[PDB]
Amino acid sequence: GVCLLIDAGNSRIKWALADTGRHFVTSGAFEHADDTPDWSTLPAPRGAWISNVAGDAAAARIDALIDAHWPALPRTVVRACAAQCGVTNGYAEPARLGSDRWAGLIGAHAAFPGEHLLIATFGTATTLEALRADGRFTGGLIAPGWALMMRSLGMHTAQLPTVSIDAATSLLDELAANDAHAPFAIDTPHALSAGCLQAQAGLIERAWRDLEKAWKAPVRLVLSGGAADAIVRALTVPHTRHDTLVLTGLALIAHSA
Amino acid sequence: GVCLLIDAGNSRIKWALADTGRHFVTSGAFEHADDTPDWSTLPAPRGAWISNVAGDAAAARIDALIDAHWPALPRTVVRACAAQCGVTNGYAEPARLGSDRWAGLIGAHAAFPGEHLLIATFGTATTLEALRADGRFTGGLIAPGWALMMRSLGMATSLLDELAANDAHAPFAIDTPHALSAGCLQAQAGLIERAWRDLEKAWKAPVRLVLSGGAADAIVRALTVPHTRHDTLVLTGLALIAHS
Ligand SMILES: [Cl-]
Repeated sequence: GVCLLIDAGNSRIKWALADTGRHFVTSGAFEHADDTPDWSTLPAPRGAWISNVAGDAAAARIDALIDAHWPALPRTVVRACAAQCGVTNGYAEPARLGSDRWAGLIGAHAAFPGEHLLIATFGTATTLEALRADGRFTGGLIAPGWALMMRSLGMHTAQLPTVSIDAATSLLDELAANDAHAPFAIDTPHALSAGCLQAQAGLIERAWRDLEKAWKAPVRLVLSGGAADAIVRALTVPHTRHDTLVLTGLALIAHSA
Repeated sequence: GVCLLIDAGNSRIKWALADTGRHFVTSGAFEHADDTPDWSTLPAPRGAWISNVAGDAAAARIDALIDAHWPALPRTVVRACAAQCGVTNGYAEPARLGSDRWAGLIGAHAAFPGEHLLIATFGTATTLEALRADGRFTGGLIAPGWALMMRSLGMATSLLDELAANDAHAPFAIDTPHALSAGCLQAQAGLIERAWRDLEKAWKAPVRLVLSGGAADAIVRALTVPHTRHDTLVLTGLALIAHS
């Protein structure tokens, strides 16, 4: 019955064991450089389905973990394609879309049936994808995430005061503690943090409003990936968080005909 | 009568000779090295007023050019302060505000009397400054500019030109390079629009969006907020300081 689902990204592997397209028996997560998951306890899976955007070392690690537990287990390295699980890929070259993004589109299509979606994923980059209710993925936008913008300004811009990666964390925590209002600032470090917050929220809000106007129907803004607490609090438009779009999509792929 | 005004920024040095109020007899620019302005022709100035955010080598170059033409000319290095020329500095530490930003706020206040302003400058960073109708500079927002955002994502001139030709309210892209370019552009436009609406809400009154210097056609085109361009706020501000 059960399928092992692996969602490997920059530093973290998230995983689930699924007995259907939508149901997880259990799940967890671990850092790929250091950790080993507790899989000694799991029922043996029929196969594994893997989304890996973390590179070849992570691929070798995933294989090592799989084969240490279930030698020679069948596995499928998931990739974007032209059409799958109700989604049609609008990319000019479908296979150039990231596997995590493809699995996530499939999960969203299933999780929110009958709905036009704008999917915002918060990672190193902030990614926005437009998904029609009929399953057409019509395209994307990518912008730097808040920390990446803050690195540009605080560490890579000579003419601005130094704001370290760790100092940016402080400013982000303070934004959240202030419910992410981000007023015009009266000191330069706060001008950086508030301007970067305003860019993130402004991006998402603009894209959502324009998509409703373009498609002439309601659009659900779906938040995926990192918590992005300050960004989420700043938004003035309605939104729905879903934390397992990629794993859900992998379950669907695994249990498809 | 006439005052020499110097606006030394990161990219080059701009200058003007101003006689009456904000009017310029002439103006020009020069690179930080090797260029010499043709100041042999100018009428002798009473003094020079200098905004320099470019550092000490630029300061030395400026002094060298001044003293080569008008030895020992009186000069004043402009710095942000608590209040000057109708503007009040809302920075917690007024002197931490850049002198260029200060002069520009003063020039803006004079150019648009009685108006609330959002002043946007498109440089390596995108800088937004809020200036209330009573002259209070109430703060700033800074984000990376388009090119810097692109660089951070691993990336461009062709892409930027291509964006001007496209519908900025139907921006979703079908390949990764265009998704990056459009995403960065949407972030710039979204930033400006959100900040503007926030000021109109905070102040319960109309706000003029002023573009200080140039902006990519694509960014300007993407905006749904009307704007006014003004290319000489700093030098205009320096003229007002000089005469005060
Ligand atoms: Cl685990």
